[PDB]
Amino acid sequence: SEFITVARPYAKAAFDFAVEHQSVERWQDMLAFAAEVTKNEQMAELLSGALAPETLAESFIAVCGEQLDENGQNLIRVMAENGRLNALPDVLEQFIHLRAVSEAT
Repeated sequence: SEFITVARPYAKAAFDFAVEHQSVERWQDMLAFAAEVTKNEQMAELLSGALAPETLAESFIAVCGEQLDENGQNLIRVMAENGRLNALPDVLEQFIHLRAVSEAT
């Protein structure tokens, strides 16, 4: 039950500025740590709250840690607002490929 179609643009838009802001190297952890915590059962429990997007989004920013880019924190919210916060790995996988792409072209 993946949602790469939703992560395609989420990871793409975040990767663009990540390259312009030279954060790609540091952002790499932000995506990994973001996908690492979302894979935790308890994280899914908080993510699949009673129809509460701000609960899973804000709780994620707090559980993920303040070490998040302004686009990274907003990305989690935008993912929560659209009910796609669980698609953190879809964005991570797309980012890994996007990163490998820019390194070659």
